Order: sequence, then C-alpha cells, then structure tokens
Amino acid sequence: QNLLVTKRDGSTERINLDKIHRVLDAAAEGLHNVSISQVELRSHIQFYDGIKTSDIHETIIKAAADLISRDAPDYQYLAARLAIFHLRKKAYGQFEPPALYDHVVKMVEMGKYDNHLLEDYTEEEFKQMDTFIDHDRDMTFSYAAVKQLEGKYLVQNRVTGEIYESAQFLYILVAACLFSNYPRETRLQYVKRFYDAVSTFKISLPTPIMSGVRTPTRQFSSCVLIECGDSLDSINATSSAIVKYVSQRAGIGINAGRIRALGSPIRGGEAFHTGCIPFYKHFQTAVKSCSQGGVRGGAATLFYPMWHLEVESLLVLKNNRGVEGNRVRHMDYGVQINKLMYTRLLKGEDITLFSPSDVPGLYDAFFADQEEFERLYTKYEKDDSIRKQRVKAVELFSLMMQERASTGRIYIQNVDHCNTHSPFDPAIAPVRQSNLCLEIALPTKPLNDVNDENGEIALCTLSAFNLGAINNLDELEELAILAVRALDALLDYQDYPIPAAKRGAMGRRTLGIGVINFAYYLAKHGKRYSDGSANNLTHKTFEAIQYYLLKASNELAKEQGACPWFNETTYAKGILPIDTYKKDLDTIANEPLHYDWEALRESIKTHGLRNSTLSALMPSETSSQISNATNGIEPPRGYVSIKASKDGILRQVVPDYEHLHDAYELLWEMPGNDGYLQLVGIMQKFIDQSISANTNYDPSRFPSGKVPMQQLLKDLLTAYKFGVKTLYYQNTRD
Amino acid sequence: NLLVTKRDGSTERINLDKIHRVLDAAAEGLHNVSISQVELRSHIQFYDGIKTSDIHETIIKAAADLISRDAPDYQYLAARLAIFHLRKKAYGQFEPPALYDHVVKMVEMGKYDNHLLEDYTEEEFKQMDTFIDHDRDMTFSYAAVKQLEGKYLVQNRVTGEIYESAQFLYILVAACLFSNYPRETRLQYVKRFYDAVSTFKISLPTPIMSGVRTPTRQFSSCVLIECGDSLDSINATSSAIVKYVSQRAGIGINAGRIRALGSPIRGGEAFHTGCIPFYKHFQTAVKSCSQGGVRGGAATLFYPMWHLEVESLLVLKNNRGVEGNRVRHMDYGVQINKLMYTRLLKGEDITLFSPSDVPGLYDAFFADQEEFERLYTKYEKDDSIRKQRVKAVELFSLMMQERASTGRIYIQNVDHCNTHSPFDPAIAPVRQSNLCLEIALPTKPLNDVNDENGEIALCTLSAFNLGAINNLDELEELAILAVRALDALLDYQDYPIPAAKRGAMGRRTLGIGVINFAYYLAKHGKRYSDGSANNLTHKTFEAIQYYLLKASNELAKEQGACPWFNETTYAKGILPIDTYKKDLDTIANEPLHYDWEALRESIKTHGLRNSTLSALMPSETSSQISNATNGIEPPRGYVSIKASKDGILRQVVPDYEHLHDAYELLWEMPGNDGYLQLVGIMQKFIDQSISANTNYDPSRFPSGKVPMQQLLKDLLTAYKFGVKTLYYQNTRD
Ligand SMILES: Nc1ncnc2c1ncn2[C@@H]1O[C@H](COP(=O)(O)OP(=O)(O)OP(=O)(O)O)[C@@H](O)[C@H]1O
Ligand SMILES: Nc1ncnc2c1ncn2[C@@H]1O[C@H](COP(=O)(O)OP(=O)(O)OP(=O)(O)O)[C@@H](O)[C@H]1O
Ligand SMILES: Nc1ncnc2c1ncn2[C@H]1C[C@H](O)[C@@H](COP(=O)(O)OP(=O)(O)OP(=O)(O)O)O1
Ligand SMILES: Nc1ncnc2c1ncn2[C@H]1C[C@H](O)[C@@H](COP(=O)(O)OP(=O)(O)OP(=O)(O)O)O1
Ligand SMILES: Nc1ncnc2c1ncn2[C@H]1C[C@H](O)[C@@H](COP(=O)(O)OP(=O)(O)OP(=O)(O)O)O1
Ligand SMILES: Nc1ncnc2c1ncn2[C@H]1C[C@H](O)[C@@H](COP(=O)(O)OP(=O)(O)OP(=O)(O)O)O1
Ligand SMILES: [Mg+2]
Ligand SMILES: [Mg+2]
Ligand SMILES: [Mg+2]
Ligand SMILES: [Mg+2]
Repeated sequence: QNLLVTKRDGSTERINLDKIHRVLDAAAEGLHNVSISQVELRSHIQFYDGIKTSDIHETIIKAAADLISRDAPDYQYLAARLAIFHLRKKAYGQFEPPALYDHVVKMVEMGKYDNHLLEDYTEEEFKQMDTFIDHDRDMTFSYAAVKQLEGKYLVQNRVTGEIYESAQFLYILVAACLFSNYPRETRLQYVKRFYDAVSTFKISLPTPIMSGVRTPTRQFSSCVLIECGDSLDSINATSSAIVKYVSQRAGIGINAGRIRALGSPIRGGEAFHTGCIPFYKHFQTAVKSCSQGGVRGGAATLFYPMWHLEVESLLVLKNNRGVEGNRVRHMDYGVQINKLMYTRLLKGEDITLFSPSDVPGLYDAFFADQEEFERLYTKYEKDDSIRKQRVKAVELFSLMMQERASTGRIYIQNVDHCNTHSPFDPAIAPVRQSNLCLEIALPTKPLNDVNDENGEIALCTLSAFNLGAINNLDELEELAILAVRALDALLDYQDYPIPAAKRGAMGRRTLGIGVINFAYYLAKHGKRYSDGSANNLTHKTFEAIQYYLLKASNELAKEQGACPWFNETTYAKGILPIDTYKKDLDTIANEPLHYDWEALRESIKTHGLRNSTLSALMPSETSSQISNATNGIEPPRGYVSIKASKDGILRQVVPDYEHLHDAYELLWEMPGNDGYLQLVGIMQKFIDQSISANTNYDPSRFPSGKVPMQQLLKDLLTAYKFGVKTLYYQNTRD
Repeated sequence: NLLVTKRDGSTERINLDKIHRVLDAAAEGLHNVSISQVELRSHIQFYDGIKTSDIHETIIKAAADLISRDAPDYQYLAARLAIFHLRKKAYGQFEPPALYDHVVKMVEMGKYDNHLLEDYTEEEFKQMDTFIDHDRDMTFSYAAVKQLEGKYLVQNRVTGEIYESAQFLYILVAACLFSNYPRETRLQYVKRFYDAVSTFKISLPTPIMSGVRTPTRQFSSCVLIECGDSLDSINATSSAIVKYVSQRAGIGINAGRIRALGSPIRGGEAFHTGCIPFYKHFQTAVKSCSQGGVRGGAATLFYPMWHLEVESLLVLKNNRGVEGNRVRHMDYGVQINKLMYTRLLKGEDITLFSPSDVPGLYDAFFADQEEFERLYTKYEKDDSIRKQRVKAVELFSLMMQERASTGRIYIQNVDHCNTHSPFDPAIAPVRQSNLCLEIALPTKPLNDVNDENGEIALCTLSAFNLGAINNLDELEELAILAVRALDALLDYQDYPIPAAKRGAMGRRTLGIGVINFAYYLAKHGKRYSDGSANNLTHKTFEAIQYYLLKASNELAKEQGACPWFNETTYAKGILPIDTYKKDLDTIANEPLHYDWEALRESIKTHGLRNSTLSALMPSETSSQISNATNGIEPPRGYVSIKASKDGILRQVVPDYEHLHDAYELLWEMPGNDGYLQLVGIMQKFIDQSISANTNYDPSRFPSGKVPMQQLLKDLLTAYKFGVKTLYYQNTRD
C-alpha cells in the first residue's frame, strides 16, 4: 500500500486514510446501523496508485450507495451527505457556500440568474436573506434526491457538467423571485416563511419551477388544455397551439369530440367528411413535432364522448395490431361518460351512436345539463331522419375496458360529475375535458385562430403539500397562505405564448395544489387502503386542505382583489364543495366537519376568491423523490425502489421503514381496488378539480391468470358511484 | 315472344328492330363496324322482364368490348350509344331542351350559379343556343364519354342522376369566364371559345370543366408554399396546406430553410429536433382531408442537395427503416445547381451545411451562382462552421438509387430555373416547384396563415391539342381564347388565403401546355429517339410561346399589364430566346419564324397581362376527353386497358389505322437521350418547367439491372441541354 494520490491542483501526496475516515464520520452524524469500516472495506480495495482525490470521493459515495438496504435504511442519507460534499467542491471549491449577494452577482454576470434579482433587492436585503439560509439542511436530502437535484434542479452547465449552485440557494431565490413584487413592509417576511416551508420539504414544487424561477427563462407552463372546434380554422388553430406549447415542454389536453364523424355532409353536401382519424394523426405529429424521433419529447391525451359515431374506431387506436391507416398509437385517450351511458349498461340496453353535427344541442348539454341531455338523447333516438348506429351497452363498455386493459392508457372521465360537483357554473363556463394525467378540470373555449382572443386555453400551476412533513392539519393554514400567494404571483411572472391561454390564466387564475407522501401519512396513523380504515382520516385531512386553501385565497382576494371571472364560479353564488358532493359518500364516511365553512361561505360571497380552483391531486414521481416521499397518493410497489442510472444503481427506501415496515400496505398486497376508489371518492368531495386515480389488477389473484371483464366493469361502476371524476392508468402486474 | 320492361313501369314484347334502329344511328360514318356482331353478343344476354335501361347498357358494353386495333371505330360506336342514354337520363329524350329553359331549371334546382341569369338576358341565351351544336357529342370516344359521366357532367352524387349534356358544359363554361366582357364582344368571345373547347382544340383542367357554372368558386388546383425557419411559419404552412388540400389541390412544399438537427435556438436555449418530425406534420396536413389518409391530396417537398440532413431526407420513401425516420406518403424534389454537378465530374466531395450556419448561401443558391461558389468555398475553408464531407459520387448515387426504387424522388436544377427564367432572381427568384414539377413561380414564406406579406404561388392550367390543329398559325386564335379565359378565371375564383391572392393578382401567372404530342410527331412522320423531331419541336413550341406572349401582350394593351410585371425579365426586354441553354444550338438548326423583335419592344412598352404563360404539365384526365396522348409523353401501347366500375374501358391511340407504324411506343425507344433532347428544346421557349419523365427497361440491360452509370449519364445529359426538372422515372416490370 502507501500509494500516492492526485490532488485537484495537480499535486501529489501519500495516501491518508485518516482524511477519508474523517469525512465519513461527518456524514454519518445521527445515522443508525451504519458501518464506516464496511464502507472503507469496499473503498480501499478499489484504490490504485495515482488515483485522483475526486475519484476517491465518488468511490466512497457509490460504496455507501450500494449499502442502501431495508436492514439499514440510513445509508441513503450517508451516501447523500457524501454527494452533497462533492457538489460543494464542484461549485464553490470549498464546503461552506459564499455570501448570498456575492453568489448572485457572480452568477448574473455569467448569465445564469435573472438580473431582476439585483434590481428588486439591494445588497443589504441580500445580507438579511442570507441569514435565513440554513445550509446544514442539505444533509436532509436522500441519495436519490441528490441525484435528482444534480441532474434536474440545480443550475449547471449542460456542456461541461459543472455545478454552479447548491440546494439552499435554489430555495431562497425561488422565494425571492416569487415575492419580489411584494412591498418591503412584508416582502422579506414572506421570503423567509416560504423558504423554510420548501426547505423543510413541507411544500413540493414542480420541476419547471425548481429549475427555472431564478433563471432568465419564463417558461413555467407545463399543463395545457385545448378544445378543438368542428372547423378547419379551429383544427389549424388547435394544431398550431399544440406546436407552440410542446416546444416549451408542456402536457397537452386535446378535446376533439366536436369533430363531426365520417360521412357527415359539409356545406349542405358540397363535400363529405373523411373521418376524425386523419385529423387525430395531424394532432399527434403536432405533439411529436419537437421530439427527436416522434416517440419521446411531449405527449398528449385526446378526449371524445362515448356516444360519438366513430367511438368503435377510436377506442382501438392504441393496440399494436391493425394497420397504420387506422391507428394513432403515440397519444393517450379519455372516453367521456355520463349517467345515461351507465344506465344503459346496468339495464343492459343499447347505446345510440350520434355524430355531434347531426344532433343539435346534444353535445353542449352532455356536459352542462344532464336532464336536457337525456331529453335530447331520447328524442333523437326516436327520430328516423337523424343518422345513427345501435350498439349494445355491454359490448361497448367491454371494448373500452378491453383496450384499457391491454394498453393501460385509455382513460375515463365522468363529465356529469365534473359539472354537478364543480367550482364552475356549467351554464357559463362548463368543464368539457381534462389534461394529460386527468387531474385538471378547467373551462375551455375553441379557437378560430392561433391568436384568437375569443378562445380560451386552460392553464394551471401545480404544487403539493407534504403530509409526511407535517405534525398536524393546522399547519396547513400557514402552508396554504405561502403556497397560494406564491403560485398566484407566478401567474403574473410567467410568459404566455398564446393569447387565448393568457385569457384563461389571468381571467380565472386557476391553481392546482395536491399532496404527496399519502401512503406514509396513513402509516403514521396506522391506517390502510383496502380495509377502509382511512376513510374518516381522509375526510378529516382533505377538509383541512380545502378549507385552509379557500381561506388563504379568500384573504388574498381581500388584499389584491378577486379574479376577474369569479362571477362564473359556483363560489360566487355561495356554493361550497360540501354542498354538491356525491351523497353516496355518506355511507362510507361519518367524519364531521371540523371547520367553520358557513363563516367561510359568507366571506367568499362578499370578498370572493383570488383563484377559481385551488386543489388538484396530480401524480408526482420526480418531485416526490426530493422529499423522499411516496408517489402522490399512490401506494409504493415495494419498500425499496430500484432505478438504474448514469452513476450506477440508485436505491430509495420508504420514509421511516425502521418503525413502519409492517404499517405500510404495498400495491400488490391489496385485495382489490374497492378500498382505494373509496378513498379517492372521499378526497373528491373537497378537491376542486380531479384526481389521477389509478386502477390496479394482479392476474395471479384471478383464476386462469386473467382478469375477468365483470371485475373491470364492477370497479368502473364502483368509482362512478362515489363521485370519482376521472381514472388514470391501469397498472397490470407482470 | 319475350317481354321487356319500359321506363314508366309498363311492359312490351321485345322488338329487335328498335335496337337495330338505335345501333344504325350510332354507326353513321364509322368504318369496319359490324351491327350484327353487336346484336349477336347482345341478344344472347337478354331475358324475360328485362329493363330497357339494362338493354341499353348491355349493347353499350357489348360494343365497348369490340374495341380493338383491327376496328378502332368501335370506340365511337359505344360512345354515341353512351351519349344516347345520357340524353335520356338528363332530358328524358334525345334532343336537349332550350338553353334558357335549361339554365332556369338548373338554377331553380341550385345546380347552376344564379349569376348566369343576372349577366345574360333571355335573348342572349337564345343567341348562344344557336352556337350550340349538339351533334358534337358524337365526336367523343368511349373513354371520353365515361370520363364525362363520372367527373365533368353536373350530377347528383347521391342518386346518380345526370343533369346535363356535354355541349351545355362547354357553352356555359365559356359564358361564365367571359360574362364580364363588354356587350360589343362578349357573345363574340363566347362562341369562339365554345368552338375551341368543343372541337377539342383547347383542353381545360378538371376543376374548370366540373366547376365553372356551378355555385362553387374553388378552381385552384396548383399551390406552391415556401416554409420559413420558424414555428410561426411551420404552423402557417401547415394551416395553409390543410385549407388547400380540402379544395383538392396539389401542394408544393419548400422546407429547405428549416435548420438541420442539432442547430442551436436563441443562442442555445434549446436545440433542434430535426426536419423529419416537421415533415411528418406537413404530411398529415396533406392527408387531413383524404379518405382513409391514403387518397385525397398529395404533395412534393423540396430541399437543397447541400442540406446537412440530405442523407436522411433522400431515404424517406423506401419501404425499409423504422417509422421514426420515414415519411413515405409524400414525393420529394432534390435541388441541384452547377457546383454540385461539377463536384460529381471531378469526383470530389460535397460539403453539407445547415442553412442557418451559412449566411446568404441559400439565397445565392437560387439567385447568384457566382456568389454561391464564393460563399460555398469560403464556408468550406471555415472550420468554425459545422459541416460534413461526403463524396459527390456517393451522394448522387444515393439520390438516384432511391429515385430508381421509388420513382418519386425528383430533381430540380435551380440554376436553370433562374438563369433561364421569366423572373428576376434578385427580386423574385424561383426557389421551388409543384407536385408534378412543371411549375416554377416565385414564393415567399408566411409568418401567419393570414400574412399579407407572404406569397403563395398559384397557377391556372390549360393545354393546346396539337392533334386537333391543322397548322401552327391556328395557335394565334387559340392563344387569345386560352389566355383571356384563364386570366378572367383569376378574377372569378376565390382565394382562401391572403398570401395566395397576392401572388395571383400580382403576377397573374398562367400555365398552358400541350397534349397529343406523340400523335403530333406521328402525323409528321417523326420520332423521339432518332432526333428527327428536334427541328419540328423547335418550330412548334416557338409558335406556342410567341402566340401565347402576343395574346397576353395585346391583352395588356386592353386591360393593363399585371401589377408586378416590373419583377419580370420581360419588363427589361429579355425573351426566352435570349437566355436559353446554348448547348441546344448543337441539336437544332431550325430558325425563328416569327417577329420576336417587334414583340420585344411591344413588351417593354405595354407589358404582359401574365408573368408566365407556358408550362408543360401531365394530362391523364383531360387527354382522354380529346382522345389524345398523355401530354408530351409517348404511349405505352396502341391500346390502353383501364378497369372501371362499368367494366374494362379501352382506348385506342388517335388515327391508328393510318399511323400504326408511324407511332413510337415507350418501350420501343433505345434510351432517354432522344427524349431529353426534345424536352430541352421545348424548355427554350417554355416559361416555367416541364414534367419530363425518364424511362428504363431492365431487359435492355445486362444482368437485368439498370447500371448507375446510365442513370447519371441521362441526368447529366438532361442538365446539359438546360432541362429544369425531372418527374417520374418509369421502370418496366
Ligand atoms: N466542515 C466540514 N464539514 C463537512 N464536510 C466538510 C467540511 N469541510 C470540508 N468538507 C468536505 O469534506 C471533503 C474534504 O474536505 P477538505 O478539503 O477540507 O479535506 P481533505 O480533502 O480530506 O484534506 P486536504 O486538507 O488534503 O484537502 C470535501 O468534499 C469538502 O466539501
Ligand atoms: N334522332 C335520333 N338520333 C339518335 N338517337 C336518337 C334519336 N331519337 C332518339 N334517340 C335515342 O335513341 C334511344 C331510343 O329512342 P326512343 O325512345 O325514341 O325509341 P325506342 O326506345 O326504341 O322506342 P319507344 O320509346 O317508342 O318505346 C334513346 O336513347 C334516344 O335518346
Ligand atoms: N491525501 C489524500 N489521501 C487520501 N484521501 C484523500 C487525500 N486528500 C483528500 N482525500 C479525500 C478526502 C475526500 O473524501 C476526498 C475528496 O477530497 P477533496 O477535498 O475534494 O480534494 P482535494 O483535497 O484534492 O482538493 P482541495 O485542495 O480543494 O481540498 O478525497
Ligand atoms: N374537403 C374536405 N375534405 C374532408 N374534410 C373536410 C373538408 N373540408 C372540411 N372538412 C372537415 C373539417 C371540419 O371538421 C368539417 C367542416 O367544417 P368547416 O371547416 O367549418 O367547414 P364549413 O364551415 O365551410 O362548412 P360546414 O357548414 O359544414 O361547417 O369537415
Ligand atoms: N319493346 C322494346 N323491345 C326491345 N328493345 C326496346 C324496346 N323499347 C325500347 N327498346 C330499346 C331502345 C333503346 O335501345 C333501349 C333503351 O330504351 P329507352 O328509350 O331509353 O327507354 P324506354 O323506351 O323504355 O322509355 P321512353 O318511353 O322514355 O323512351 O331499349
Ligand atoms: N422547443 C423546440 N424544440 C424543437 N424545435 C424547436 C423548438 N423551438 C423551435 N424549434 C424549431 C423551429 C424552427 O425551425 C427553429 C427555431 O426557429 P424560431 O421558431 O423562429 O425560434 P426563435 O425565433 O425564437 O429563435 P432563432 O433566433 O434561433 O430562430 O427550431
Ligand atoms: Mg481536500
Ligand atoms: Mg363550419
Ligand atoms: Mg324509348
Ligand atoms: Mg427565429
């Protein structure tokens, strides 16, 4: 041994294991069941003569990263702190970060930070904000979290790979930018409170916000909903609108249900329609227009009513079989269903297929007035002049669920629930569609041109509360104030490439805040998914969420004024989510209301809301790993998730596995979806928009190794029974 | 004995004398036709209770099957029999009703435009009815009548009812186009144009024949769109395509300006994903209004050979490869200039650039060839500019290889499209072409679908029937009728896109070609390959262009020249006889027979109503009407067999009885050398381009495979004689 090492400056000195052993001790503080000697054993054997000190540092990182297991979960924090150490050297040349002001100035000169930081904050104000920063909080990240920070969030050079900042400078400047326009009387106060909220992992922020809000970029929109009209001018506008947003890396929600069916006459019969599929293809290439091949890049979800005439051709657009002429595979789909459609299924009757051009007012009423829909639907069924097609409800629903089973990307949206239990008046601004992940339900209006100021493209800013980072529900009051005010300030911060999109964003100021670490949240309270023991807890939890969110936005409307289009909301008429929820929820939950909604109701009727929507439960796979949380409301598939990477295999252990290893309920440890869907329904009672609920099935739990069709339709009807608005993925175990 | 079923529902015993009465009336003046032979094959198919309509359709098909080389006049027998039935379906009798009574009835039904009764009085309709000779319906061939019944004649697409005859079509097309003409000469022009199209002297496009009298105003069938290097332009181009393919029009897309894969955006805020993902977006725009996504409309996308992704764009049509790098449902046209061919002959390399990294290289590539070579070599010597070196021999081989397999990879010599052009390259250069590569018009990219600063090139088509004229001096009258009619259509048709109307109203570009050229050489006893038609072609197409220009020139004296005439070479007194490829002087010694110098001074002073007039387009539909050969292309056989809904339709080449040995079939030709020489001579006078085809027979080559050496031989041969574009490459199987 006694080999030589290579320092950073190029120098060379005899190896000193005491220096390595000294570092490992500083990264193992407070950790349990960790062996420094075991790390050194796996590290020393890899050492060679003339080794770089940087390679030595990465060696003890990977060596500790491989020791991440169920038996010793704290190795994910050991390798993390070791990774933090190296990133300090890469960005600063030392451990302790420079002064906040000295950092910003240097970065602005390089052109990595926005210059408005030095314009909106003085040097003295930067000194005060630096005191808020606790750089020791970087030791609270997990190993999987650091890899996410180093690769996605932290400002860096995409060419050389140099890191230019740490995790704490990220949080303090995101807070600095969002509240930069606040008066100095309260500006620095909000900056501190919001910083401590996101640094202690109480509020989770989306990827484009974490890696953007401090950089010169202003592209923060990642959720786009576009409704397409039945005209070439509208299709061209929709297509152009897609290209503009997928170029900014945004999820697209397309509503092409208005497009008339194949064979439908045009201009009295001067020409005849060629089908929706040729236009669906045009939308797909628009989405894949900025993808290095047409496979990756961006994705979208196209929506259409079940009673559409070509519905038998649209459901089978994703299956691998069939020719390219009748397949549009690289997009997802969401079939829109209402009460009358399910009724025909239960009664085993038929479903009459119409083209939305041959049935006047049938489409609009399909979303707004269900009573008017059933009137028009039955009227046009008995009409022999209207072109139609008869298909049995049992077969149609079976075809839908069949393709949903194989592809797993065919989604369901109960549109009647999206307007009967909605924050919007269906008579003024109805919800006719959703987004990519089916958690967004916002009003839309078709565009006659890409720059049409009469259309409306729905945008929504996302965020999430971390239920695993709060000790009680009364903390949400403070967190809601910080979350809403920050996102609302971002709306006036970001840019809008399409005029019709800015109209909706400035008009309604729609927000969508969800939750993460819900699985771990049930584990702490000793609850589960399937048994239905978390029903009362869920009702208590999401009540506190929605109440404090509304209260935060309501007080914000007193300060800066309500949104311009607030009169188009149900809140303006004094209608709360606790008034229009699915009454079938009363049979699965008896938890009482713990907050004064009636006082809130009068406060909203008088002062209004800053935002038309506030709550929306979205999936979180990237933002969750930062706080070491479970993916949204979904249960973990295992105690330890294994994901390969550029620096080897990354392992992430569920939070507090040492004390809750039996408290957790894995995905495939569940009997069925009945317990899960009931919880979703209870959440939906308070959630303004929708929930990205997933259906799960294990072929091994069913005879002949196949999931029966009777079970699929059962859970589907079960979901609709409890007021579930949307259904996302269908996970099939292999 | 047996009984037949009348139209009214009645029933009468069969009368063979009635059928023999009809057949005799349809065989008048015909030679080598046997009425008894038709009756022999017709009577045996008869059954009791047969409908008279089925009887009529039986004797038609029976006469249609007897169409052969030995007796070519059967094509007129079955035709006249088909005409008879169409008279009954539309009028209920043989003799058509009065013109005025017909129009009024049709307008009431909403099949004709009401502006016919507004622009013409009852007395004027009576005068036009005197011009109509309904006996001319007996001059159509069987293949021609079938085309009338299915494409041209106004009908109900649901019930299948015919609402008019062929003569009402011609007289009302003439009536509408000249409806705005002064009373002094209006009916005078109506008659002359009627006699021109009814005697098959002037051939008109499908959308004109089936449109100009109906309430529709969609007559644009030729669209050229240039795409800029921006999302705003790609979206605009996409929107522009969809609206025009919805009107059934051919699209010419120029997506050469789109920067290559990896090119930096806004200094490097984002990086390009390639041209191919955008090509797919253009394709679905084309196939957006197509039954199933396969039929409907088609387009041709153009890109320069020196483009960086040229190795990826050349192989977009082959059946091989994954879907990620294939765009098969569109045709392509590689743009080549002098420097590219020079690198080929010297066996050197071709440097590939992205049009975003080479300032002014794209513009000079079309406009200034001298400037191009300067910039190309300069940017070649620069090591800071991203580039890629590929051998000229290999690049050309890859191009011709995919052209050989697909037959849809086209070639456009852009240097010839501006050195020998009716447009000033410094003001309005030709940067692209159309679907069939016969159109060469200036274009400007759109920053929006409704951009008033962009320019979408449109062109109205037509053709002279060389087999229907007795001399070349007849073209003087025909050009006057042709140009004035098409120019009037420009103010008649609608424009769904502002940028398209700008080009149409500004330059008023026309494109008149020819049909029956193969039969034209047969009458004069000339051929393609031997080069015996070189001097004849030079004489013919001179008379075409001269009489075309002279017609438009005097039209400019009457109604004023086109607004953007100052951007033409004609304005500076430059004629096609001044800027042609000088290599043509070695293959033709035919002198000019017309006073061009008098025309030259008349153009400098009074100008031209139209910036362009001549363009040789393919004609497969309009040619069958006049029983002509498909454009300038030679026939593949003496009799063409084409299946249909009513059986097998047979068409015999014109005057086969006297010219069976005079003709030169397609596969009876040694090579393309004889053909390309003729095309080169035509290009000397043609304003735009020619849809020239290259033909090859694997049986005439050893090992049953066409050598690459021959493909490059004919390609360089074409460029040598100033051939602007190359269309199909027909490979015999
Ligand atoms: N006070 C500290 N607490 C925790 N980690 C530290 C501290 N100071 C430095 N580090 C980190 O420990 C690693 C080594 O630090 P440092 O350069 O001070 O010591 P060394 O490399 O072991 O020895 P040498 O004096 O030869 O440089 C680096 O990744 C650095 O960021
Ligand atoms: N003078 C004519 N010259 C040529 N064709 C004619 C003439 N008169 C009629 N025809 C056509 O010949 C066909 C038969 O004519 P027509 O109806 O008068 O006689 P028919 O059918 O044999 O007997 P009928 O109708 O009296 O029972 C029709 O298609 C009609 O248009
Ligand atoms: N002489 C040495 N022998 C063995 N390990 C060493 C030696 N010096 C440093 N190390 C260890 C300490 C850390 O775990 C790891 C990385 O040290 P690091 O401080 O980043 O590099 P460095 O010491 O060469 O540069 P610097 O001069 O900036 O401190 O290497
Ligand atoms: N030529 C065409 N071929 C195929 N589909 C077409 C064609 N033209 C339009 N379409 C499609 C696009 C739309 O979905 C629909 C026609 O709608 P639109 O663009 O508004 O036409 P329009 O307004 O002129 O007539 P309409 O009164 O029938 O709506 O049919
Ligand atoms: N009784 C008959 N026996 C045999 N052939 C007949 C008879 N009547 C007519 N034809 C022939 C004449 C034509 O060649 C062919 C089609 O006749 P067509 O004139 O179109 O119908 P039609 O005679 O039944 O009605 P219309 O009274 O309108 O003339 O049938
Ligand atoms: N996000 C994107 N992903 C992929 N391709 C893109 C993206 N944005 C633009 N493109 C394409 C479209 C154009 O061909 C080209 C950029 O041109 P353009 O739309 O005019 O952008 P720009 O004007 O903002 O920047 P530039 O100065 O580089 O042209 O790259
Ligand atoms: Mg060190
Ligand atoms: Mg319309
Ligand atoms: Mg009759
Ligand atoms: Mg640009």
